[PDB]
Amino acid sequence: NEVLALLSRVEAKGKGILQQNQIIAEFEALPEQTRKKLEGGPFFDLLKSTQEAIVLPPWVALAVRPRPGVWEYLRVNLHALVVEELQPAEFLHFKEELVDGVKNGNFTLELDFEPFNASIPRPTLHKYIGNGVDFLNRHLSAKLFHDKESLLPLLKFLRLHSHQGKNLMLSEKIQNLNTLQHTLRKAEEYLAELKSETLYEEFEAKFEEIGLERGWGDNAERVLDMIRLLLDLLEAPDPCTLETFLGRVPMVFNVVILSPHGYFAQDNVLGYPDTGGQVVYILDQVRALEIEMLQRIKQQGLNIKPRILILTRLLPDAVGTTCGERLERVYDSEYCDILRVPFRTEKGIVRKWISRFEVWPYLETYTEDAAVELSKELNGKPDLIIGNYSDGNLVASLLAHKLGVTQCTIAHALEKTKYPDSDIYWKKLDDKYHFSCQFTADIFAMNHTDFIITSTFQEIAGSKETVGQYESHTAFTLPGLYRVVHGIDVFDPKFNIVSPGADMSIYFPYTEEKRRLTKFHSEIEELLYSDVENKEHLCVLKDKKKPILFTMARLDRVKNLSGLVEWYGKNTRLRELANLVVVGGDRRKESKDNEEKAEMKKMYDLIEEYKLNGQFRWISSQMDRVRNGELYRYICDTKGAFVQPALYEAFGLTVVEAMTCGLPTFATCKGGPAEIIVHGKSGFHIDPYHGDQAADTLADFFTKCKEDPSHWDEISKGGLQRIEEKYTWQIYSQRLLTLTGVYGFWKHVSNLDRLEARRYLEMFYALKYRPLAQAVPLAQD
Amino acid sequence: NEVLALLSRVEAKGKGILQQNQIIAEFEALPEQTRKKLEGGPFFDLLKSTQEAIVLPPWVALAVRPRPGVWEYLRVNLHALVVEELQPAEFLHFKEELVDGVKNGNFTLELDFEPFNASIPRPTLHKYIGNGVDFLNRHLSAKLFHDKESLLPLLKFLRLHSHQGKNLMLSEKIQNLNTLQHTLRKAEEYLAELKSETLYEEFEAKFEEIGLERGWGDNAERVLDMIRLLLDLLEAPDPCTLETFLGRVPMVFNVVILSPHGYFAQDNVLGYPDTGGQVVYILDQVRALEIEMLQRIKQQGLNIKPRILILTRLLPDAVGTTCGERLERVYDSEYCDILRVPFRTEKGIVRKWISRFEVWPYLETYTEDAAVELSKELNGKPDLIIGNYSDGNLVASLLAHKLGVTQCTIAHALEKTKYPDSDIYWKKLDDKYHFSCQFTADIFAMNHTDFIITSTFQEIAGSKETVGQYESHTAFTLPGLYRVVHGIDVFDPKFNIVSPGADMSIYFPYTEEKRRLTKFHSEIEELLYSDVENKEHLCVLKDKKKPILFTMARLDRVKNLSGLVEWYGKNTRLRELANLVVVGGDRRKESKDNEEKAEMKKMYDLIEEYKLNGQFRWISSQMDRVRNGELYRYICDTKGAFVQPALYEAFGLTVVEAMTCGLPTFATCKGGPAEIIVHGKSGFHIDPYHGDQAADTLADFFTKCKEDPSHWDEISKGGLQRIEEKYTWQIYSQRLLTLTGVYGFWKHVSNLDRLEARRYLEMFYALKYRPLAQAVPLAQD
Amino acid sequence: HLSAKLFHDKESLLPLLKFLRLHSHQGKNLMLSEKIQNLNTLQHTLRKAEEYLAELKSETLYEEFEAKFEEIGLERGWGDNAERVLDMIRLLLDLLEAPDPCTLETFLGRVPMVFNVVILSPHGYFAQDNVLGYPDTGGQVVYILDQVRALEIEMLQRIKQQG
Ligand SMILES: O=c1ccn([C@@H]2O[C@H](COP(=O)(O)OP(=O)(O)O)[C@@H](O)[C@H]2O)c(=O)[nH]1
Ligand SMILES: O=c1ccn([C@@H]2O[C@H](COP(=O)(O)OP(=O)(O)O)[C@@H](O)[C@H]2O)c(=O)[nH]1
Ligand SMILES: O=c1ccn([C@@H]2O[C@H](COP(=O)(O)OP(=O)(O)O)[C@@H](O)[C@H]2O)c(=O)[nH]1
Ligand SMILES: OC[C@H]1OC=C(O)[C@@H](O)[C@@H]1O
Ligand SMILES: OC[C@H]1OC=C(O)[C@@H](O)[C@@H]1O
Ligand SMILES: [K+]
Ligand SMILES: [K+]
Ligand SMILES: [K+]
Repeated sequence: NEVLALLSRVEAKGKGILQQNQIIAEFEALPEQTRKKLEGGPFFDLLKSTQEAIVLPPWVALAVRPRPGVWEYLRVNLHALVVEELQPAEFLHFKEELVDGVKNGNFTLELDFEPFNASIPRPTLHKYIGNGVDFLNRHLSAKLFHDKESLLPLLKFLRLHSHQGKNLMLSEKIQNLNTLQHTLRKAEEYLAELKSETLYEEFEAKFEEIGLERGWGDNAERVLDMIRLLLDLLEAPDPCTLETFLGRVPMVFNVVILSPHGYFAQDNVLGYPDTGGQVVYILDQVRALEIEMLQRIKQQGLNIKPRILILTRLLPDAVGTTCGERLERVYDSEYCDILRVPFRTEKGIVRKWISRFEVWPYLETYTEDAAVELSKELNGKPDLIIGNYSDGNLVASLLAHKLGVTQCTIAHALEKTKYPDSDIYWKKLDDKYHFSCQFTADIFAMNHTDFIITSTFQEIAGSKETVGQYESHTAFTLPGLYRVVHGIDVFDPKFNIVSPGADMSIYFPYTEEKRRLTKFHSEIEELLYSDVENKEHLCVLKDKKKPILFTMARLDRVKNLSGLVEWYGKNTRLRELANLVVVGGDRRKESKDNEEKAEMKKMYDLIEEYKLNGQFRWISSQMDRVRNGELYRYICDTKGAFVQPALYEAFGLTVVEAMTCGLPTFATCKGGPAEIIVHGKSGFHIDPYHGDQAADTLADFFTKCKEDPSHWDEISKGGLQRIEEKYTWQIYSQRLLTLTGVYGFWKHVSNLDRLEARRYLEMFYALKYRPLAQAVPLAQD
Repeated sequence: NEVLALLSRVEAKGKGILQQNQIIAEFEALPEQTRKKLEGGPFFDLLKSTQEAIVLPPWVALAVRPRPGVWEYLRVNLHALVVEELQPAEFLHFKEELVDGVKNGNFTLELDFEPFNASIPRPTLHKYIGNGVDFLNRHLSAKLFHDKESLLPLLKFLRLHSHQGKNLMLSEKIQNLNTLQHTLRKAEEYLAELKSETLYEEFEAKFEEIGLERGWGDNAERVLDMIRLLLDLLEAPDPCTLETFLGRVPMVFNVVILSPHGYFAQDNVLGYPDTGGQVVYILDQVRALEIEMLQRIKQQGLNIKPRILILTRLLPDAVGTTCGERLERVYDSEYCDILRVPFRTEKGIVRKWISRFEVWPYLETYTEDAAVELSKELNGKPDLIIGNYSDGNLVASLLAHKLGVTQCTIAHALEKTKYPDSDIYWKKLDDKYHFSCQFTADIFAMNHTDFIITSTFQEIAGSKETVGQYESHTAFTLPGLYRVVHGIDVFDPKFNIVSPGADMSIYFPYTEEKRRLTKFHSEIEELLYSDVENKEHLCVLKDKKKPILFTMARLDRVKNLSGLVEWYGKNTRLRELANLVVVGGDRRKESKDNEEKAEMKKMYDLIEEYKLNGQFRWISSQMDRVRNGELYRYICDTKGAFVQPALYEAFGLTVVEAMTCGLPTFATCKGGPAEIIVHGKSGFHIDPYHGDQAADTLADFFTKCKEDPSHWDEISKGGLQRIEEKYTWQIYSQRLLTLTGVYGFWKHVSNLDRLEARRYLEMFYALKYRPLAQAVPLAQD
Repeated sequence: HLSAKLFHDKESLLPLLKFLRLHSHQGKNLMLSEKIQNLNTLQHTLRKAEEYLAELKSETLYEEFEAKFEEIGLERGWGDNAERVLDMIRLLLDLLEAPDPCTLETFLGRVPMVFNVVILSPHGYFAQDNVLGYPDTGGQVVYILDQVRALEIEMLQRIKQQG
């Protein structure tokens, strides 16, 4: 039936040459179509699952996403009955024509990682997405089952394994699978007799003779399960055994964590440009991690002192902060230190703060210096290196290569999703955002790392209707630069979802009075309710008795706080039900940041346009997490809500913070918060793209709550439970240390195939990144 | 020898910080040493296998070459007993350090092709160097043996195989090994009944029913052997069967040869800058190749008209030549044409000749234009593409990539060997030679091609004492640009030695009188013996009865004609015995080539310095091979000899020409002629680095010949038999076409592993070659 | 099939090494000595041997180089003279590198192996005269008599040629 499909198509052309999201997609076409739709049926789905249509005049190219991870591309005539199948490169061809006027030059670069990944097969099942360590365990387990050449790497691994001059596991005496099999069995028999609680020092003497070094356990009971696991791996390997053994072998002692950009510190930084949850995340991470490391070290019978170093930039001139000092102890830990190294050039060190978009030229030299410094602090090399965001992941990759260390990366966000069509439009965006440098770093670190941690499933594969953050890096193009035909694969065994949490000492339910910090209420009240207008707070709240609609964030475009302010301003119904309180930007000082500056001006104007004085209180960055905990609980007291109107949010720690304090939450459905909140149960989703519907949705909530206050309680409890179930730090660290064990081993087994990819990546860095980065204009002191 | 060994190192530090070459790095050290040698002990063996030694402060680094293609690097302490093994990358550090003062940036490019080549096992045997098709034959032979997933590709090959819309071998009626097996047997039974001479047309009707298309053979007999061959590969594959069948399948019809630089023509060219044996080789090659292709096509029962196209630059302003016409029939062929295409920029075409060292920025646009043109000429696409030298290989690679055609490359020379230390010292050489472009292209094509042809073993692996031309490319560095850790491997199965020849109608023994061309004797005598001095010839021969010491060649630095002149000028013994005649340079015109100009100035000076008038005749470029043949023969008449005093010579076609006419030849021991000539038997070696001995050797030969004239005749016969045995064109074409058969099929089997290497090279071209080439300044018309 | 199984499989070559390693007759060792425990050493030894031999005149008798070979792990049975010892060592190198059916057959054919042969023909009246035509006594007896004569000649020929 061609009279119909041509209906939609002729409507497609009516739009003119440009990109169209499924946002528009059928919006303009199928629903916006005349009642003649009468479709359902075939070709409705094909269009329903269409992620984007690139429309140029004769043709429209369609990218179709049947399942997460599965993609087919199609060209169909604007006027015709014809439908042809595009190869990914060919569809990327369409995009390039839409922008440059021409497809990229014949011999212009195609990035393809697919042929480099043929080492392990790949899962086709939705269940292994973000689950890759499970798949890997099952592959290793099989590859290991009665293969002498397969088991050897394990023996060599345990044989060479050591820390700070001291030998661990097997000694040099065990040279072959037989001797090992024999020693284990002999050792098993000896211990099987002894009392469970016998300390390793008793049988230490005996073990050393037969070739066993320390780290099997603190006492005989533990050592026995350990030695039995290994006998089991040499006999009949299965995944649970494998994972347990590898996760248990003490490995991680010295950890190195990379976060170069922003002002990274424990006080008076939160909410400055570039300074946000990534800092909050890491500080929570190290503490949870140190606790777990000590625990492990002890259990395996070791006295080793751990060290965790967070490498960031030293900022000499940032005053009111500790950013200018080389070494800083992380609060509430023995072994975690922030290590700070300066950016520098041939001219000497660079003093001023630099935006995260501008740091690229300094990253390589930073890697060199960082290597020297961490090497002065550590005893022995790093056992694990974790990259964070783009610059951190970049540096993390170089260091891991340099030092021969298991690497992990964490994106914390991927700009390509936050700035829609920033890939295809990169050129016009480059003087400002330098996304050519950044998308290069990302693609690079993504493939270079050993394993990857994400905060949610959606960060990888998205949902049924919409594409994930990484998934969107599978096929893209930067016209005039290069074309990524397969840049990453959602099914990659290196992806692991491990969810973060909020420090439970800082954020707890507002209902526990014993724990409420009331010593903060005077300050909070001045902050919320005072009549003073200054750099700390703008306008004033007329009625202190209303519920408060609250948000807190860095102030930039994507965070879209000026959007919220507008939605709020237009809607009389909502302004009547609730006061709007927004924490963002720091007005105490001169903003050096582009987006922030821009956003500040919009805020001012909105205040005048919608005459917001008396309903609205605009607060400066709140840098003390302890008082913030209380602030959230205070919002609860007023029976209000948290709202997060980001155009895109990669994860959203404040969403978790609010829910954890019992504050009912309305969060953007674009990005992580879609997975975090279960609509109508643990909170509500709103669409930043329809803000008036958002404001009405909030007005609705507050109206119901007024009629039936128990409505409020439902959501509050809903959120509280959701957090308890999904996001908390206890499991995280154990999960991470286990992945490091398994991926660490897999490194040596898979070492020979990754050799080509290693060289390919080295060249990409050298001949693509470096030149791009050197083109970025230097900061001038 | 804690005493003795320390002692050599002693002298070593003497020469200071510098390059240590075997001659220097031994001849000085050990022979300028004392009787303290007593060196028939072990340390001398590793000592004399040292190819070069990097002299620095207290360390000296040694590259050691026990056997051809086997290298180990190490560092010894200048004053110390300690010697520590070095990785290839580390050895190359030293060189980088000795020049720039620092190593290359830690993260700057390191090329390693090793991991990309693992597809096949590699021969460790000297015997397989240059023999790789024999090796690939045994790999495929084995991979093929009772493996179904293995045999399918061969069936897909034969089924898909067609030319110009005409099906060949198997039709679509054969979908699987079972039916193929069944059909062949059926065909066999039928054919064995018929008379041997039965033409394919008779049984064609039947063959088409059972799925057999044309190309098995012209008669019953031949069709029978081919069918039996294939049945064999389905049953018991062996290397000989495999090779023979693959060589027999009609494949090569359209052939494209790439030779952009020089003035490429059939007359009024040879001896111009850049115009040389490459032009000669190619013209002979195509003729030989056409005769074989026609042969094959006939034998396999086909009427196809073949085409061979030689692609070169169109030069509109080169007068006296055919170089400005687009299409030129090659003398003595029906199907071979020269196809010229212009260089151009956005500004339009570029008219003026450009030195082979400067062509780089034009090649990519050249490739595009050339694809358009050769597409107009060919009916169907190229079945084979052959690259020639650096530019030709660069373009051939782009083409084969673009058109999906089997690719061969032929180096014809590798400048890195011709210009010692031009890699390490490349930077100061670059404004003139652009070796950064060239070496990049060479490494690029070298790894990109399917198979490589060389003219001699030495060209690949050299000798026991000296390093091969390609081999010298295994590990090197260009400080400040990049470093090649493994760039090529002498044991690579793609290397094939296929030796060229001299056209036998042009060059033949001086003793066959019926054939001598006497009508040229008037001209020749004027050339050598006349008293006129002009741009055609300089100075004069006083005594017409002396033997002549003859050389002919392009005039450039490496050809070292000026060296010969000096050796001759100094040596009174030789001047007395013989007249020196040198053909090189075209003085008829004003030289546009740097080295030529430089070299002319020296020649003039040498004439006056050594007062060469009356013993010396300097002749301008002799451009007609027909008379040239007679020229050689005329030298023989005088009982003279040929001398090739090159500092390095990649092959030496003139050596073959000379030997083929019965002219006793003295050729440089550096490069190819070392293999061509067997000293004392088929000719003599001379060392351009000791020139005075060169002149004495010549002197000795002439002296002995004066005493015993049969000495001359002895060497003459040596040369002739030598040529007869090794270098002739008859075997060449068959060899080439069999290689295409075998490497063509290998393409389809090995396709998946070379996919990784394909991306690596693609990225290397894009990100390394293009930027370099775009930096070479353009010619200005 | 052997040519294939043999191509670049270490595990698959070991059998060949062991074969030539144990091979001996009447207490005298043949081919490889006990000195060679692995393929790398054999590779190296065969290499060294080839090099040494290539220099000596074709007609040089084994005893000359017997001393050296003994040193490096090479026992007798390679050939009578240098020329033949050379060809045989090359064949073996070839099998270690790129095994093919012709080379395998040729090398295994040439290894001195068969010395004592035992032939079974129990029934009939088996003899050289006054037998043929008797019950059960016929072409089989004729066959075996011709057979052994021919065999003996070839065996002597082979034994001599292998040194
Ligand atoms: O003015 C501010 C702005 C942000 N934050 C904290 O910074 C983190 C922001 O993390 P999130 O993931 O929500 O946003 P991000 O900045 O990382 O994109 C949360 O802990 C906030 O409570 C804060 O304490 N004061
Ligand atoms: O003035 C000259 C110089 C060279 N030749 C021919 O050019 C070829 C030179 O090839 P060769 O391999 O000897 O040196 P190349 O120029 O390739 O380095 C030979 O056929 C020579 O006879 C010639 O005919 N006239
Ligand atoms: O009276 C006889 C009968 C048989 N023969 C020989 O016995 C052999 C018979 O062998 P054959 O293969 O013909 O048949 P077989 O007896 O072995 O079944 C031949 O060499 C005959 O010459 C013979 O010499 N005299
Ligand atoms: O850590 C979570 C946040 O961090 C940093 C970002 O840019 C946000 O989009 C994320 O949600
Ligand atoms: O290959 C033919 C000639 O071409 C180019 C050269 O430099 C010579 O050495 C060769 O012999
Ligand atoms: K150990
Ligand atoms: K076919
Ligand atoms: K033996």
